[PDB]
Amino acid sequence: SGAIYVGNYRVVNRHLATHNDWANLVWEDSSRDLLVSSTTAQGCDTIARCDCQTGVYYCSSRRKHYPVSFSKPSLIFVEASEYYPARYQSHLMLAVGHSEPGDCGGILRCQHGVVGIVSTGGNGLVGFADVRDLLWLDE
Ligand SMILES: COc1ccccc1CC(=O)N1CCC[C@H](C(N)=O)CC1
Ligand SMILES: [Zn+2]
Repeated sequence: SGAIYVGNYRVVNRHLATHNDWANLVWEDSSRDLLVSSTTAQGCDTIARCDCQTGVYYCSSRRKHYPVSFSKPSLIFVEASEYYPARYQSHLMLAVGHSEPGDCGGILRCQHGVVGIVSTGGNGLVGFADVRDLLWLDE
């Protein structure tokens, strides 16, 4: 689990969004595993606007942060799960690192701010949904 709180927005994995997220929906994209909802309180986070390919993510299944080198956001095949049919997930970045299903929502950051959130993984890989292209989160 986990979320990004920026301005009056909450960014979560679409497959983990709550009834309240859907009732206050701003935008969602099943191909990216992202959902953004509106909030009343001002958020705690800043979004990176950069091309970094190194950063640090939080891994809840180890209670630790790990440094990672990750690929540029791209269209990557993701196998069927309880949450989605087999499909290409867009704006996804892969890295070598530990992840388990409950790790979704962990934040990846670089020196500029929040880069994205854990969305996929397995077999020593971890995949992050990028949010750096969502310029409207900043206003
Ligand atoms: C952290 O992810 C993993 C880690 C280890 C093993 C498996 C996973 C992947 C995983 O749990 N899912 C469920 C959530 C949907 C996701 C997606 N974004 O399409 C792909 C499949
Ligand atoms: Zn950066």
